[PDB]
Amino acid sequence: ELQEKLIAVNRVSKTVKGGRIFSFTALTVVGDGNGRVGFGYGKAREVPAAIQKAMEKARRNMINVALNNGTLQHPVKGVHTGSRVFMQPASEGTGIIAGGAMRAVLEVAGVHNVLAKAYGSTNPINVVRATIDGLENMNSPEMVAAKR
RNA sequence: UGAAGAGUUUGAUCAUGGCUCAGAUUGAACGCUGGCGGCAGGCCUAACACAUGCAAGUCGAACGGUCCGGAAGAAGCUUUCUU
Repeated sequence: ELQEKLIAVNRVSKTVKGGRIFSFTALTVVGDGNGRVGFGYGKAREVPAAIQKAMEKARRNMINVALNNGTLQHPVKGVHTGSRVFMQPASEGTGIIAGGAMRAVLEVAGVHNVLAKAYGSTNPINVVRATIDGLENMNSPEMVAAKR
């Protein structure tokens, strides 16, 4: 069934009036591997409490990547905040060559081969979004033909 | 078939910006730590000054002598001497 992947976890600390309250954050990637992905980022006092809460949010917000022979349709360049992400399809026998933040989202996405890179800001939280955003702008011939 | 950087300016944030960190190479070394074996390699600093040996000779089917070697003579032997 659905498969999860922990991108990264941050301690996170804020100076609240009365002392220091700690709240852990966590980036999770839920995906079956045949065309669906899900990014979640929830907070919690405990690490596991955030991990679980994150996976729940990731499964609530999923997208459908139109995979084609273990690859993507056309190249895309998503630009979230200061961060930037680019994607480019590649023939078989290539391998998911990209950042851990993107690869983890691509592996579960079902993508078998793809070339990518991060530009501008490289924030792990901003790159994942730019990644899922680019996976949305993705279109197929049937879509471009039907929508036209 | 080809592209994942990070740390440091704030009380905190973003932007700008310089510095800095692990990579490969160099006819080297010093500091402290030594067993062995293959292969490879050695003044990257004063073209600073240099002891000593060595770094080009070979031809007599070009021509007269000396040195080294062999053979044959005048002699009973030796000296000497000739071809």
